[PDB]
Amino acid sequence: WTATSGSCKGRCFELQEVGPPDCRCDNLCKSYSSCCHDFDELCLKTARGWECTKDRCGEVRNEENACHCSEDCLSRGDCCTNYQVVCKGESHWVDDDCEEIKVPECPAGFVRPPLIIFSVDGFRASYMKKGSKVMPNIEKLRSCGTHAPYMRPVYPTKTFPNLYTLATGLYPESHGIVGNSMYDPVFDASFHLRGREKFNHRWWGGQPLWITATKQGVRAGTFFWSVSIPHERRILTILQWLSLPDNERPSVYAFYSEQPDFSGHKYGPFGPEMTNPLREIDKTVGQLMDGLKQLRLHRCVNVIFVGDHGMEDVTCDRTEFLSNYLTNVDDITLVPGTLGRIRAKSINNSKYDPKTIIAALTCKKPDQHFKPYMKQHLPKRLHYANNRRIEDIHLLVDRRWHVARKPLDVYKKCFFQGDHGFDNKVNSMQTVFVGYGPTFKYRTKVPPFENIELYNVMCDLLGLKPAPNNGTHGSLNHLLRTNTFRPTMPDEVSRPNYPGIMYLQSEFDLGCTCDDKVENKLEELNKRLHTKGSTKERHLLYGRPAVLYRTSYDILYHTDFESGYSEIFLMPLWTSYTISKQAEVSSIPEHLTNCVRPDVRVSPGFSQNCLAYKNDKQMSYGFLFPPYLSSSPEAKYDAFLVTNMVPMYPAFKRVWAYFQRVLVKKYASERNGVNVISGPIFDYNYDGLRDTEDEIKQYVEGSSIPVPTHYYSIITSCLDFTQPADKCDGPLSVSSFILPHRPDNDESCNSSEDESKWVEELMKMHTARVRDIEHLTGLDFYRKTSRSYSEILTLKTYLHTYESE
Ligand SMILES: *[C@@H]1O[C@H](CO)[C@@H](O[C@@H]2O[C@H](CO)[C@@H](O[C@@H]3O[C@H](CO[C@H]4O[C@H](CO)[C@@H](O)[C@H](O[C@H]5O[C@H](CO)[C@@H](O)[C@H](O)[C@@H]5O[C@H]5O[C@H](CO)[C@@H](O)[C@H](O)[C@@H]5O)[C@@H]4O)[C@@H](O)[C@H](O[C@H]4O[C@H](CO)[C@@H](O)[C@H](O)[C@@H]4O[C@H]4O[C@H](CO)[C@@H](O)[C@H](O)[C@@H]4O)[C@@H]3O)[C@H](O)[C@H]2NC(C)=O)[C@H](O)[C@H]1NC(C)=O
Ligand SMILES: O=C(c1cc(OCC2CCOCC2)nc(C2CC2)c1)N1CC[C@@H]2CN(C(=O)c3ccc4[nH]nnc4c3)C[C@@H]2CC1
Ligand SMILES: [Ca+2]
Ligand SMILES: [K+]
Ligand code: NA
Ligand SMILES: [Zn+2]
Repeated sequence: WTATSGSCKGRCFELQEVGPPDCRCDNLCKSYSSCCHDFDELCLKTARGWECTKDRCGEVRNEENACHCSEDCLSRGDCCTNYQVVCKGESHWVDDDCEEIKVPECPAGFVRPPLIIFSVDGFRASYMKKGSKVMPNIEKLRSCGTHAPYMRPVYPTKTFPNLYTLATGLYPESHGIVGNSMYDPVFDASFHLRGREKFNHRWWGGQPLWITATKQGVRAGTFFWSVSIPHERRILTILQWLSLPDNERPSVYAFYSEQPDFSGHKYGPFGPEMTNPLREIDKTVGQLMDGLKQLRLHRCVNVIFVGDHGMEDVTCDRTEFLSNYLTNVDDITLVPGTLGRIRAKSINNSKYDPKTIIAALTCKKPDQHFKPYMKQHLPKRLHYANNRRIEDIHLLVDRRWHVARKPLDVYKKCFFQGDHGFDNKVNSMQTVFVGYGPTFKYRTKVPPFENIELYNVMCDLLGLKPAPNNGTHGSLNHLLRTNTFRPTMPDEVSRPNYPGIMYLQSEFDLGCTCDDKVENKLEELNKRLHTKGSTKERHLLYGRPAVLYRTSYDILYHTDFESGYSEIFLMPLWTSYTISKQAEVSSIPEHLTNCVRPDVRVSPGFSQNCLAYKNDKQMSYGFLFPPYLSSSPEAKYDAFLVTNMVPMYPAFKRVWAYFQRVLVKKYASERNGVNVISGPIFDYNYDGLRDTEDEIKQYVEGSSIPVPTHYYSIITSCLDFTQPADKCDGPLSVSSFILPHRPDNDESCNSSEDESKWVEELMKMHTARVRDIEHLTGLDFYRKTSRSYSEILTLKTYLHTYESE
């Protein structure tokens, strides 16, 4: 109930919300049907429009006007934004040369530079270049401030998941807003764009910026605007709030624009009708900046111009229909469009089988424009699994396409020419970032980065301590002139053992055999020193990884590689080796094909055994350091140590063999040497975090050898490729992956062809940040470099995307 009887007089755009049934005058009241009767008349004035004209100058205050051109307007803080331009001979902000803002130039009483976050829905990254002639204010912010060529949204590249990620620093799986549409089985409730359920606080996890600010005594301007409130009024309201007394004035403000998304959907991302909305967004930016300049705030405020996602060309005829694949199509619920989520229509139907649904959707048509996944098999870089609101069965839809259940859904719902929601690596989904202000750098371009990082930076801009989040705090320090955050490296929790020769061959009863009874003081002091770590500076370029949890592990040295061997998981946590440009690929000799050798430094009790693999009809084994890249016939024997062995399905060995035999050498050739760190990952509960031993769901049959869910590699070289990887003087270059360890290659539709036609594409799909691998393994890489820690943090967040220019 709303008793709409009270009044908005002197309460227009009030900052604290008041409790029903007392009527409301805040910027959200319309959206709750809760405004006082007089809200429109008092708060939403329009008379005379939004601009002063020559003859309105020095007029007598008429309170009915939308904005004022009277003499007192300045000190009332309610001039039209162009007032000083029309009436006092001033220039537009956009026409002034830019001048470095070395320090905040703020009115007396300002305790910190304010922050204004100007967010634009559907603003595709390439609009910065392609619409540059029609957006002169935006181009001035961009070229004078700090900008990235684009910013990576989160998956799915929808409106609510991305806006709430900007607010929280959290993946949608952690913040809970996993789509624009959702079913929560615990609540038995549904979240939709249209309607009231979305207002209930139980949907919204984490801690968004406005709450972080409030709890720490920073005042927040109410972030959200009822859709009917026009843009000009939002700007004037912000400017008016900025005129409040010190004790009442907020420090952080939000403006949201529905454009260009709204038009992008109707006309496609580059439709000729898209010029106008871009012009209009720019004009609004101009009004803000002119408004700030009038208040002498234009060298005081930090302004963020940020998009939630881009926009792709998508039409009704590019729809796949599940009714073309599925016989039981009425027994499923589909969340449709640019992604697919499938569950059973009814939980009482015990004949619903996800396994058979997946198989029926897998590689069925030569040009199929979606791929089905169990959510835990999605590329780990999407971080899209650990939420009860994310259905077990997911469809990754090709860019430019839609998925629907039945054709009736598409014509009883071509209207639209643009959409978004695809894989967040897709170029058309990239969006924008521009920071302008005393705290951002001057005329600086920064590399692309992910939107999950910005919450930390907005917290830094306001002197707040961020709630725990998925950003890597410090990885965006290179955006900022000051207020940087100086993190320390995490402390190593477990130190390694350095075992020597402690066991005799005959103590091993592993069912392993090797043709190695093949016989000198020159090459014997030599093998001793290699086992003591004489070549360790060659293969361990950035120090050993730190183990950040309690465990028992050993460092093992070899001529060609170094490993940290886990006595608990019976395999390395990591294996590190360097392959120079000059290195040679060799094959495994025939006498060594099934050779597995006991490691005399590690107890039988802490070793794998060959018998488990013989018994396990599903499971085979591979090696972390590839025998193909051994430096010499004698060094090759080290690669067959039982301590370099890891469990691998035969289907995954195809993937692994090609990577190790062909790709490593190829990268060394292209990058002038590479350092490689490889290892297993165990993520049975798909939370993106290292499993403890009691979480492991699968072992090699009859043994305690745990089966990894994934294998990672981190491939580092010199950013200046004219220097070799092992003698690099400056910044580094990295690419990494987290390959799912699967008993089949159903994911790759062309897997019956030669590995040369499908493996690299699979790896590219499962590209990863080093930081993703840190979460998954409890390890911390690049501990010993000459580089600044902030720069290392930036490198650890890098994602090699494999999209063109
Ligand atoms: C991205 O960053 C985020 C933030 O840093 C990371 O997520 C954190 O990871 C922590 C480790 O998994 C996790 O810690 C757990 O928290 C439990 C209490 O948590 C509540 O309080 C916080 C603080 O206010 C709150 O934010 C949480 O909010 C979640 O839950 C509500 C729903 O109730 C949602 O609205 C909200 O969106 C959020 O959901 C997300 O997280 C949960 C898990 O917490 C998921 O299940 C959801 O899918 C969703 O993703 C909470 O309200 C605490 O009870 C846990 O402690 C257990 O485990 C420890 C091990 O140390 C042990 O000491 C205890 O015994 C205890 O076990 C008991 O509970 C078990 C489960 O019932 C049971 O089996 C046992 O036998 C015991 O009874 C634990 O410490 C933290 O909550 C989240 N935070 C957030 C915001 O998600 C995320 O990891 C990062 N991602 C990556 C890839 O890096
Ligand atoms: O006020 C907002 C808002 C702005 C915002 O800011 C967060 C800032 C954090 C700091 O960093 C900067 C951001 N956070 C949110 C939610 C997440 C908490 C909402 N909205 C008004 C319009 C409504 C109507 N919508 C639609 O009707 C709609 C719009 C576009 C669509 N595309 N496809 N479907 C669509 C449906 C979208 C819906 C949400 C957007
Ligand atoms: Ca886990
Ligand atoms: K086997
Ligand atoms: Na296949
Ligand atoms: Zn949209």
